[PDB]
Amino acid sequence: KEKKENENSWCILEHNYEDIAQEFIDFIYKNPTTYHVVSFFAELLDKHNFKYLSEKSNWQDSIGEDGGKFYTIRNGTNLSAFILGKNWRAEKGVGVIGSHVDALTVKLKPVSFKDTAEGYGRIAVAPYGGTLNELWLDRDLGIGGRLLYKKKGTNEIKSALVDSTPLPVCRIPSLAPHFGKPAEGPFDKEDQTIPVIGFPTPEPPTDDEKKSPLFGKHCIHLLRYVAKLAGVEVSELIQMDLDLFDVQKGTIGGIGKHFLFAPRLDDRLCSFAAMIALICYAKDVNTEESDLFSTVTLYDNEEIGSLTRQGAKGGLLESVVERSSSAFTKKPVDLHTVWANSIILSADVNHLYNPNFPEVYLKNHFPVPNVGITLSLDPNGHMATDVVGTALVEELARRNGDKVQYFQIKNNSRSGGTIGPSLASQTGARTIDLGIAQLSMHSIRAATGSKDVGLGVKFFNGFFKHWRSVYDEFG
Amino acid sequence: EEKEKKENENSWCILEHNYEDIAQEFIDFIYKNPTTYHVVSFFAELLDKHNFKYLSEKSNWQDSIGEDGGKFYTIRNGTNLSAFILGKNWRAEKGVGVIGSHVDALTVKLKPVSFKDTAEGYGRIAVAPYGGTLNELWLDRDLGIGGRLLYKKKGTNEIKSALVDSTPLPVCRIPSLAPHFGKPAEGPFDKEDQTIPVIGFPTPEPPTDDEKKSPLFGKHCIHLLRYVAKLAGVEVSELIQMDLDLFDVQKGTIGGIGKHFLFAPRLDDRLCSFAAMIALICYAKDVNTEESDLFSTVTLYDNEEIGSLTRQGAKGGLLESVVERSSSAFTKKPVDLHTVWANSIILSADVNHLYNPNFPEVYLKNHFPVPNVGITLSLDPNGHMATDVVGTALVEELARRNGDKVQYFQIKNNSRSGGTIGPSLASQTGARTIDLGIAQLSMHSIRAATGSKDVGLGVKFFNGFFKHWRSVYDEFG
Amino acid sequence: VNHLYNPNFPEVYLKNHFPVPNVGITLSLDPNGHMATDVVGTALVEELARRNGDKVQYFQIKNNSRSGGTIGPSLASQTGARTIDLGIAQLSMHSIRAATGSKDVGLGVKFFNGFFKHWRSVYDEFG
Ligand SMILES: C[As](C)(=O)[O-]
Ligand SMILES: C[As](C)(=O)[O-]
Ligand SMILES: C[As](C)(=O)[O-]
Ligand SMILES: C[As](C)(=O)[O-]
Ligand SMILES: C[As](C)(=O)[O-]
Ligand SMILES: [Zn+2]
Ligand SMILES: [Zn+2]
Ligand SMILES: [Zn+2]
Ligand SMILES: [Zn+2]
Repeated sequence: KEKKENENSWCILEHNYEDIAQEFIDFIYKNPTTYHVVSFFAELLDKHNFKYLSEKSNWQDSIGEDGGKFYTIRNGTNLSAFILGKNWRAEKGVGVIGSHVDALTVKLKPVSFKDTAEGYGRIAVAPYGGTLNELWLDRDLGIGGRLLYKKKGTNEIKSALVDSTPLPVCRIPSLAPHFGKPAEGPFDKEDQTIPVIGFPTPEPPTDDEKKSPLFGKHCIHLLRYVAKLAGVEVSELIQMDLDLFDVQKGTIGGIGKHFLFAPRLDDRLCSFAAMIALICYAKDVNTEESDLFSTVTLYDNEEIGSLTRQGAKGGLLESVVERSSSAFTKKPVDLHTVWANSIILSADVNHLYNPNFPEVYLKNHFPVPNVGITLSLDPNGHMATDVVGTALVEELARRNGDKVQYFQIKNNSRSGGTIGPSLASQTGARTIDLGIAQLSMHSIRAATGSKDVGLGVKFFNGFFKHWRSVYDEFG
Repeated sequence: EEKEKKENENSWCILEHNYEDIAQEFIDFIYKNPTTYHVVSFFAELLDKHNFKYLSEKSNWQDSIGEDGGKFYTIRNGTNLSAFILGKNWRAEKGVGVIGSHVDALTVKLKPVSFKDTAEGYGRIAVAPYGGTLNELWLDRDLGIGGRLLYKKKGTNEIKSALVDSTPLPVCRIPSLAPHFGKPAEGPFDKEDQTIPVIGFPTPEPPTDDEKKSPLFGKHCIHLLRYVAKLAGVEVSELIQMDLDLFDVQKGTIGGIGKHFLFAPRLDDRLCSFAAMIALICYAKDVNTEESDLFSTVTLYDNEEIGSLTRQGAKGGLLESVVERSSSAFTKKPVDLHTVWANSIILSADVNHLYNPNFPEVYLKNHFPVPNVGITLSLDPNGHMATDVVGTALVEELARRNGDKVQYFQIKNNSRSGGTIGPSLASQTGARTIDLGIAQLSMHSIRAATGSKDVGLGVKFFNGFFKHWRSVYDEFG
Repeated sequence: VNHLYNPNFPEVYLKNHFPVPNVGITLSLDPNGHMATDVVGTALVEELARRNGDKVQYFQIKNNSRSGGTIGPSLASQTGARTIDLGIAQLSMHSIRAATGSKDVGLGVKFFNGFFKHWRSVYDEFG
């Protein structure tokens, strides 16, 4: 009864879109940084019997003839989960959803220390992508991310995740418009959009605290705070990679509750939907009987162009498929044949029609809320989508009872790029760019349809179930 | 029971050095009372609980105030409130101790006709800015709806009003354009065509014959009228008119790594209004009006953000009216109001500007305040503030006596100043008027900041003002 | 090579994130992908330096400035391996005649020699 109720809410089997929307909101709120997001999905995969495999060891002794359910992680921010059926062969190919788990944020600088300014404590930070604009002003900002530490009297460097939520430790204060021209944006990202962390009154550093490699690089108040959050000493902190982020919890909104308002939708929205879809699909997959290879791979650094080891161009997908297939058959695998028979969904959020800016949306080529997944189409290589991929997705949706929408830019407009073209050329596999549409992409707080999380999960679940069968129609 | 009563006084009136509780009450106050109508209603109910008697403006007060004086208040337009305490031994020569503040805040109003046609299925509402809103700070914020409905129950000729509030439901949002689209996504944005709140995306009941009998049918979307009617507990047909705000529903919070800050919407000037009213109530607890020789008031105005020239603003004269009517009813003999006002002190209590360390070039050295220190005097030699040398000296003397700290704000010579009600009240009364307030960051933002101790420190200062202004002003004679 | 502080152009250098002459190797840090350096790489080099007796400096651009890109991101992407962008800092990069510290060549050799001797042992502490 409880297991049947959980399957209905998570996998939208009983037509319940409210619960999955709430779980997405909870997920975003409880996992503010990329590190937290990858850790969330790792814990989720563990609970559904996926086995963690380390990149640093050869997989031949871990994967055998029976295949199974597995995942791996690179850099703590790039994760690939996969299901390998016992009866898989090269000609079956791979069914891939590729998304990104990085989101626009603000990073503490390597030295965050700033002199007090008339008593005000501030921290030196840097934008990750196009942040530190007017939308980041006057927002409640928490602090969180990865601390590296070394326990006193040991040599090993370990990792801890920290999160100030619900405490907003800082805020970037707008200047009152009373002052005139100085209060008009845009504002200088180095000199003007600086987080204000406190205003301390009249303990100084102890001799132990000074033994920290981070002493002098960050304010002692800050060091003590993150040390307390992680349950370690200040002296033990060696380094850190911390974000500032909006601590305003997401919510269902609109007068008819048609919307979901939440931070960091790009692209944790599709990443969540694809991952939940994989878990739902995996519940009814017996890997002893399956002839398929399925994966969701989640990348870092897409917002800065994907050219890092943990981004799409770093090749985790390709490595996973090569290592899995070599261990699985213990014999030479034709990876060119594998990728020639594969489909990659490059699942990245696209743009909902904004009725206040009709002039930038292409007629007949914009999505609306609460309908279904949106294909991203572009004739100049910004998206990897082609005629066969469009037809495949439309065929798949007709079979599974999903609706499909279009996005394409106006000829006089401008397009962003996704990981899709990178994945397509790296593998040689047909790649389809699509995703869950949203308003206000790259704002500190964005919006999508309240049913779109659930509709997304339904479509991706349908993909894993039927992509192979549908693609065989084209052969 | 008795210990809880002592602990309650200690929290609200900061008698045990407890600044955290009063900071939370302020946050709760802002969150639960999003519109000017709610704020005045909150204070009206607070005043009732501490034995202030409501007096209608519409009737003469000669029968309601007698020789013993007492604790009273009145309301104009539901948005302009004056509470006062009149002593049995008050005379014209004692004057009046006034704190004047404003309860209006920058907001977004629904237009008289909010109805917009659906735009590719999107529901939107037609709105207008109240003061300098509908800018980039208003984009991508969770907006609730609330304010005053006017209604007429079926089978009656009584027009009555109800306050409504969607909180916690954000019914709409003003969506920014993604920067991917380029130049169209760069601000500033047109306040009529571009910053329009998106309220829904409905899917496929039509209006009934009874709903069509509403005066507001056709003026607002049927979904909206249904919603506000359900909140008010009335029928759509009964709705006569409405005056509704859009506002940030994000609840305020204590913040900063050492909890030195308070982040909240609509601080200008509900921050000083709250602190002054609580100070009045705290002071009032230990005042026997049968023995007191004082006349004390907090008067809260509307429309200060639009220049105060309305009947419910400072230029409408509620203060002057209250003092004239009360004193006439009190003595039942000729009161010389010119002597009254010549012996009075008016604190024009309005928030001023905390030093912002990221814009040092706009703050005057030695003339800016910092958080968690105390009240800030607003000084200006060109008439933007009413503060003069004697008023500065009075406040500094008051503070030294009561153990408060005082800060300064004045603009740089190459900068520009806001204007408060202070000059208006000074001119209208002829009384010495002192502009001061609790300083804040990001005034006119949708979400501002002040110090976490500053609510309590304001209450403390204003309480000392009521206790000691008369004695201190007597030093200057 | 990365950029030594030029005292005639203070306005383009980020406080606490510039190197000076004759101290040691300089880490190139950038949160927008111009360099491959990450938090673990930073900690590795600092650990390695502490063990070998080398000094480490930082370079990162101001938020309102501009960055060059190195081969680092390419090598990290092509291999999948953790990559650390660093170098010996110089003045007047891309001039026909540039400048560095007179000790910096030797200090560079000493640091790189320490890397080959000890990188495996130090990186094992992160495992
Ligand atoms: C004119 As400015 C740099 O204060 O936005
Ligand atoms: C670089 As993108 C398509 O995630 O805005
Ligand atoms: C460039 As515009 C008028 O869309 O802010
Ligand atoms: C017009 As004002 C002094 O309340 O910003
Ligand atoms: C392209 As370069 C970092 O060698 O100046
Ligand atoms: Zn993006
Ligand atoms: Zn994206
Ligand atoms: Zn104002
Ligand atoms: Zn004001």
